[PDB]
Amino acid sequence: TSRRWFHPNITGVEAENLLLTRGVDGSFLARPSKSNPGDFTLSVRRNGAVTHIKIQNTGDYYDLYGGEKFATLAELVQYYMEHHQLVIELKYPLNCADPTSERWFHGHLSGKEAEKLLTEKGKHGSFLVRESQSHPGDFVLSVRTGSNDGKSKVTHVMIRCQELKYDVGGGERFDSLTDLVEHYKKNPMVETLGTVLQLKQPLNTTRINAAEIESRVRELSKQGFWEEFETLQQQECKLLYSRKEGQRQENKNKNRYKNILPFDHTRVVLHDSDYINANIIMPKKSYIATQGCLQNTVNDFWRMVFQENSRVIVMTTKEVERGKSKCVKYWPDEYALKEYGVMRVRNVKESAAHDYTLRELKLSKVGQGNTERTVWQYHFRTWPDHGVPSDPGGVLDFLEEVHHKQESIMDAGPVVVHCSAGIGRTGTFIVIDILIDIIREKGVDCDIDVPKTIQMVRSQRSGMVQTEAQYRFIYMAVQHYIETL
Ligand SMILES: Nc1nc(N2CCC3(CC2)Cc2ncccc2[C@H]3N)cnc1Sc1ccnc(N)c1Cl
Repeated sequence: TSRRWFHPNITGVEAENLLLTRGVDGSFLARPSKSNPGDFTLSVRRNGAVTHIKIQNTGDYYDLYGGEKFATLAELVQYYMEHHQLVIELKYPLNCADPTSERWFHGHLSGKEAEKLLTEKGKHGSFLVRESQSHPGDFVLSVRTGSNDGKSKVTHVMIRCQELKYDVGGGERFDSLTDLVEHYKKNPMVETLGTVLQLKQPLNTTRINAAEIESRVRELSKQGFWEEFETLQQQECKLLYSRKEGQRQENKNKNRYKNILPFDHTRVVLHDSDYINANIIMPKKSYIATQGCLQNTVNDFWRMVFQENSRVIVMTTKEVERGKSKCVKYWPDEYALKEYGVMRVRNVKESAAHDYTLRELKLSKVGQGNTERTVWQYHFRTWPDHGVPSDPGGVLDFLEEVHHKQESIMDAGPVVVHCSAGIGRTGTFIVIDILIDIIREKGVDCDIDVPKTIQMVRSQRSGMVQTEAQYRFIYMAVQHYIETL
């Protein structure tokens, strides 16, 4: 679908005027808050007037004031538009023409730099659009078709801006670069002598050699970080997979947050009553991304760990933060034995480090003493209440220990990771782990692609990695890991 209802570069005044002049009753857009940076604003028109509704994100979920909690703004907007009541109606998305957040748009990039990138990083059908230095307000579409043999080339197409409309010198005049690019992706320009200018994929400029991380971070820090993140966010509209199972009446009470649900195609199905709010994550270590246990899902959590042959649990929340319950205690006190339905757990021993507690747990099925296995619970305890850690050292040291534990156990199943909703902190830990894993195996001369890896994880559980602050912290963690090798 589209995410054109998000306006990245708009003020609250510009939004009102846009809704009052170019919209009607039931029209809406979403945008950054200017008065609460890191937060967002749903701007709706009702009775010839505009209401601004605050969306908070502190790292766990998108909290809509007077509404529900959501994994993504796209899942939020799909929920309300599919009247699934906010009464205030989201009827008519008001579309953004600003190309800032398209994968293929490179703003004030030179034709020199453009041609280097396309030559080095481009393949057949790689394209980009950039501002023209020559013709202020115009753009250049550059497309590669096919490094020594001249079997490939770069064609440059001038895009004219005339009275707010865009064209390639003839044919249709479009209201936005996006319209122009979508048209010629569907109906490719052909050259006099036969060459088809296939716009097959945006040029990849996010993949870097690992050694260049410090360099890429310095570039992103002068602001490139915000551009790259909001471009990733715009791609979330491709990940609106079904979560039907999590919406069944008998499964509603098993979700910590009603509208933060596992995708059907990657959910953990419990065999031998089949449902848990948990997804398999495959990047080679694999993972289970899940929520903090509720009182009524502790039994299901242990059925999942047993079934999946999980030998390591990563908990990235306290039980209680800012006086709110994030996760029920699902482990026995040290030396104690508990039964959780058909699953029996002994807490064999706890060891405390600064940033974490390790609990050595023995898990078996009641009735069958031969089913016993050790499950190691790494409980990270120093994650801040607001934002992300100032230093990644504690998280990297933690993950290094988790990695060694997992590697030490023959045929260990996926690593269980959870926070509250199991999308923000959980996503952040899992993406750091996957990226470091690559560098650990394939060495400092390997390619990493942070947004590609996040998009791949977000295809398996909604909204994995919640904030720009987490996105920055992932880059910082990968940089620190590279700097100490
Ligand atoms: N986060 C992403 N960033 C980019 N860059 C960086 C940001 C800009 C587009 C190019 C550069 C720019 N420069 C100036 C102004 C505005 C802008 C942005 N539009 C491209 N794609 C993604 S998402 C992505 C990547 C890799 N793989 C998959 N699967 C996915 Cl979804």
